[PDB]
Amino acid sequence: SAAKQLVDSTISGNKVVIFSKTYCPYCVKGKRALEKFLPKSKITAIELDGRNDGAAIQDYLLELTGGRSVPRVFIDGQFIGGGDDTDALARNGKLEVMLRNAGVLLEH
Repeated sequence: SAAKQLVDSTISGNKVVIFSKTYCPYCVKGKRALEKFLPKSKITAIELDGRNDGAAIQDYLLELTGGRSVPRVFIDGQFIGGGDDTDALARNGKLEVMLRNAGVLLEH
């Protein structure tokens, strides 16, 4: 499907991806957590607002990750969680480990 191809190619083509929408406290937390460590140029955020294929994309996210809700966060093409997991990983140090292993965060 168009949605499957869009999602698959976005996560394969970009090292850090977050699917998001405006009305989403966990999306805000997720983007903030990533931006704590990464320049915006290294974060690929796909917002569903204003799209006409939002439901199709979320349906495919259900197939791929086990849930429809945003946010859905991927590192190196792999699902790492939905809100508010990204914030937890940020706060317990594990997100930085993941980002370093993926080569988008240097040791400081």
